[PDB]
Amino acid sequence: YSDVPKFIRDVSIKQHEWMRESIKLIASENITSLAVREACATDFMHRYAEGLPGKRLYQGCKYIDEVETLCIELSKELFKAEHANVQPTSGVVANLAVFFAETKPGDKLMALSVPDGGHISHWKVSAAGIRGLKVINHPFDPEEMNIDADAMVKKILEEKPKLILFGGSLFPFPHPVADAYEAAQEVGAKIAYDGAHVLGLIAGKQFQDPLREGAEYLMGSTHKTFFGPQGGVILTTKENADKIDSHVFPGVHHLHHKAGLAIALAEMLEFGEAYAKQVIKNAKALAQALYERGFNVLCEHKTESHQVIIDIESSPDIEFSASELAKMYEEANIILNKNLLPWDDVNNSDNPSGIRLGTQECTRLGMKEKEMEEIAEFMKRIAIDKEKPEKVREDVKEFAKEYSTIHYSFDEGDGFKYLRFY
Amino acid sequence: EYSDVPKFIRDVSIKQHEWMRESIKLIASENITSLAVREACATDFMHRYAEGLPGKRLYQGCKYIDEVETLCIELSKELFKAEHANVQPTSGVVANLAVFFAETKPGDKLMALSVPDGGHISHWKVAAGIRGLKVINHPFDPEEMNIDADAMVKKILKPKLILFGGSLFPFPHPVADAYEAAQEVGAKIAYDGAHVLGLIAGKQFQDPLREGAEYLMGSTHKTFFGPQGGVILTTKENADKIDSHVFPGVVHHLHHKAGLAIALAEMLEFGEAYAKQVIKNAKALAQALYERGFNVLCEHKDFTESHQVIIDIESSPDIEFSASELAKMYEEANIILNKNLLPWDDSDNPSGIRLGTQECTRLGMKEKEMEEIAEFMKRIAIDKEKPEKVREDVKEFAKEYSTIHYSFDEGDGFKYLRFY
Ligand SMILES: *Cc1c(COP(=O)(O)O)cnc(C)c1O
Ligand SMILES: *Cc1c(COP(=O)(O)O)cnc(C)c1O
Repeated sequence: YSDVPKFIRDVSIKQHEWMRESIKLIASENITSLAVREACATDFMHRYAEGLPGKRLYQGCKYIDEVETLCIELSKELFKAEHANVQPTSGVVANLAVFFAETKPGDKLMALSVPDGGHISHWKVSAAGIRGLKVINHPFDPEEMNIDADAMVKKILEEKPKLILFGGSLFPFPHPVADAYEAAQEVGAKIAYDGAHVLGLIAGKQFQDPLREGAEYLMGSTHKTFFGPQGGVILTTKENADKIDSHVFPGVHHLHHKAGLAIALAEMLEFGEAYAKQVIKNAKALAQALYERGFNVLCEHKTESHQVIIDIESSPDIEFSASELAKMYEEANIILNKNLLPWDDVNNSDNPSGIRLGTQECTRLGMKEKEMEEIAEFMKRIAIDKEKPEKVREDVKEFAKEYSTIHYSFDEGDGFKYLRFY
Repeated sequence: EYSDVPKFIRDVSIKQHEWMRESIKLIASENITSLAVREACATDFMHRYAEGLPGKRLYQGCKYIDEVETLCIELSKELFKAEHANVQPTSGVVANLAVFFAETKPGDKLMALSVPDGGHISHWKVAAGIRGLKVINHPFDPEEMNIDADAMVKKILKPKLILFGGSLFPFPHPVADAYEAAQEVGAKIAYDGAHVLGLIAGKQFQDPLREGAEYLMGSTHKTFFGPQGGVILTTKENADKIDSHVFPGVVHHLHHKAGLAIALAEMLEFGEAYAKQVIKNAKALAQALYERGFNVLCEHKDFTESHQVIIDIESSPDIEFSASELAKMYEEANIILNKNLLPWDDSDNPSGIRLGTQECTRLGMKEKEMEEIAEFMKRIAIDKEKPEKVREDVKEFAKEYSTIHYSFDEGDGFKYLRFY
């Protein structure tokens, strides 16, 4: 009882230094700056917003109104939505909320299959599996990795869906939210876009542009590809002002998270274009250099995103499985995932066909083309060649430790720094 | 100008504490977090993801985490003495929702405490209107505030579920009365312990899981000093049931739960010492309250068995106002209170109010300090002393001792830490 909190402290600092020494390439992982990380630990855990500023029923919320209004207006500026609500406590809550507002049973929810680039929300035992029920797979073709809009518009056409979503876990190139609009608007099927995975790239005016391309809704997690802490955010048309704001609370919040959200949101406001551009630029040539070192990286005719896709099974000179690489990588101080590919036979697996990576956190750490071209080395060494994994850890742990800094922010601190409250 | 924003809220943050450490905070849905708990919130865990239990991730790099999740789980076992627990839920409404999704179908009857009946939202629709629907209300007794047990059992006789707990929660709900009545109609029982459970961790209020509850869900905000999130304590039969029921269900916040590890850790040790004195001081609050001549709910029953004192602000000796009116009056008197709509409320503006002693209690203040709080409220409610000059006599109190007890290391609970 007594000594365990300092033991959690132990695995905490161990965590910190591990993350400093290791480089982290993960699709869903982004780093928080010091302003927002400090701000998340403040007393804003104390109170609650209980709905919107000016609508409270609880007292002492006065400052919370200011910060919430500030980030609402900030995102209203950034993503250029005519409405925004920052209340969702996570991305999945944002999903559940925009569903609960924009859908009921009455069938189709159109989204990617899980190995096909889906994420676990829309399908059952999750968001809209809890709400919408009624799910259908998106016409994803594995060769050029993206949705084929023809079959999509067809399914939307004769088979008459009431709602359609875009975005996902596997997201190499912008999904056709533009071409789907005709049939979607025809049947009375709304268009929503989960921005989470790409949420930063769109703020930096790269990749896709959902709202100008006809999307009525855009929502997602602020902790991935965007500098914010853990939580969700919703952005939409201004006729939904009284709708989605109602369907959150009782759809839900965590106020410290919203504050850090605001700070990181302004970091994204000022430094976002440079950041995002640098991110995709940190992606593409990483994929190329990785394709030089003998891997098989998919979309060889292209990625416009921050995430990269590798198929290990078909990749020769390796002849390993995905997790087979993933583990040794994890103890090599280069950490990625275990991820399915649309080619995968069936899904019950500890060992898929390949791996999916991302450049975002390293970019916030400052890494550029040279450094990721040097990431290609550490990556390649274990698969082809296959010299000792833990041997190159003494090399790698002394590599990433050089950048402790948080870039594309207004301050340069130590991102892996641990601060003693006691 | 964006360059000036991180300076903005970190001012409003260092002012935030500054308000709350000086102000006396009576809001019952809120609590103070210890430095040990608060420290883990800033850690790199903010960036991570871990899948179910124990490790079983579809990602990697969780090597240290597969242990810490298990640490929170064990700390939720040997504490509540529960056969199983899952600390993964990212919110009280997330935990609650995962429970509603666990055993139910759309259309399945769910017996729960209604909002006008004096219970929290998410028990009734517009969450709880998401997957399963048709929620029915417990028989209530406006006179003596509680559930009505006889008519409860008679009413059960055919639901799918039974729900207890609420934001307005004066008295322990009759779990045992609805226990044997639940099983023969093929229903189950889920106790929502959000506003209580930390008290149950300190062995007070009631003992739901041993009173027959097959699910116990709770928020780590209310009556739990610690992070934001939910927690689900259930039978060992339901282990992988609820473990799987969420982690497709809601996708993990690791920094917070890393704080929850500490939270539980000190919850085992100091749980009783905190829990007893919570109510023992709260009854001093209520006793002074009535000894001043106030009109307060359950005048006979000592106005609560819980941390929440409920004053009817309609038909009160000095009002001729809204309840929310006096709420704001005390608000800028730097006494932080909360609206509570009473069962006789036909609504923002309530008949009642709800007062927690939690933030005052973890600070380690006792009965006569609660007498002081009472007197502070009498400064306004009675003698019509200006709330702003009274605020000076408010500032002397909570600012005097700002250090929280009942954890391990006593620092300033509101102490601000500059990062960069
Ligand atoms: C990545 C992602 C998440 C991640 O979990 P959070 O709830 O955001 O913490 C959730 N939902 C969607 C749609 C995502 O893409
Ligand atoms: C207090 C309470 C909650 C709180 O959950 P949040 O995560 O804070 O929104 C939920 N349900 C009930 C029944 C409660 O009493």
